[PDB]
Amino acid sequence: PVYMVYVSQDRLTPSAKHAVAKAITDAHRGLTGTQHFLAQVNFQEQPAGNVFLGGVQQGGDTIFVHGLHREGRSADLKGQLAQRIVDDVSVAAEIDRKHIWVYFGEMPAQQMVEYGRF
Amino acid sequence: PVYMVYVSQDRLTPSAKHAVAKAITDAHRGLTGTQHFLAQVNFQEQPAGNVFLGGVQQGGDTIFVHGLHREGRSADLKGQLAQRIVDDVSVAAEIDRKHIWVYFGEMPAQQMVEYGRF
Amino acid sequence: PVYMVYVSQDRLTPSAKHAVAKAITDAHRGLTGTQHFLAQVNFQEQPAGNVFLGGVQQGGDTIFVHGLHREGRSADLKGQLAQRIVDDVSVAAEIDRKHIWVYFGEMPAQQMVEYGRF
Repeated sequence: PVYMVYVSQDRLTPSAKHAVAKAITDAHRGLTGTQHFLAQVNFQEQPAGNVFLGGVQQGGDTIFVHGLHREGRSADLKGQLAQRIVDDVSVAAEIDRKHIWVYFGEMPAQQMVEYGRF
Repeated sequence: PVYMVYVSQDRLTPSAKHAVAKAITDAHRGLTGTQHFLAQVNFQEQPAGNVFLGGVQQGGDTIFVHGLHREGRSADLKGQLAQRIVDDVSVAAEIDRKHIWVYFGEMPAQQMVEYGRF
Repeated sequence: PVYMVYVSQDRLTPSAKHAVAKAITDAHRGLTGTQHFLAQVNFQEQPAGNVFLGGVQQGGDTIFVHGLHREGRSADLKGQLAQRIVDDVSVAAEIDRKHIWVYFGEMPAQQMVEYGRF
């Protein structure tokens, strides 16, 4: 998979970035088998105030996780995975769960090339 | 929904960022009912010159709006929504309509978690 | 199409950015016909160390190309396109092929508005 992680600049220390990457990676690994290859977590930082909810400028604690997945997993499994991401990122990023949005996009596995794939 | 908004650094003043977020949010709200919960607009700024069209470096006025939506809306409705976004962002960002690209991606609602959802 | 290109800050010189944009644009053009309109390549730079693979912080050479496409192309064609992108970006960005990830997302053409489309 690739997890694009949208966070405000400097909210995550180097240690926290590692912790959040671990939380997401371990979540994915925990809910998949040996078919799993490698999870990428790609942090995308922007200055605080670049997020608006209902038109209202936010203070910088929001995290949006956009997970790019292969097709085929059940709704129940994806639900468990999103839940685990919310729970574990909440701890790693030191934020209330309400600050976390998680969206999954699915693609045919054939058009997902990793580290020189298929 | 989540609207990722790709703009060049400093093109939008704080007031313009609010205006563009309002334009997008109001567009979505105007074409949905009470099932609508909350629209996120997430600005992603990069230095001018990071956009290439047909291999040609652009001057910084381009805006790409990547809207992440639930599945199920009609082609006609999505068309109206994209059109309204182009029209209203053109005004808010003080740019010619030609500078605006709008793409919508759709996901099963179940794998869209907002502010601690489903 | 829109190609979002996630790279580490300063890895690509202005000339290299042009070269990578050319590589991606020419790849798309080479595998499409006159129905093709215009390819956008949109560079998204972040400080080196914002990419984690299997929880391990990377040194900054990774490039993730997220291609946003219309629906309808064959698996074989998409495979050729991803392969060409990997090969040609490897040269343009002066990196080993292993550093390149390429994912394609597909949308109904009707909800892809370019430069004031449909």
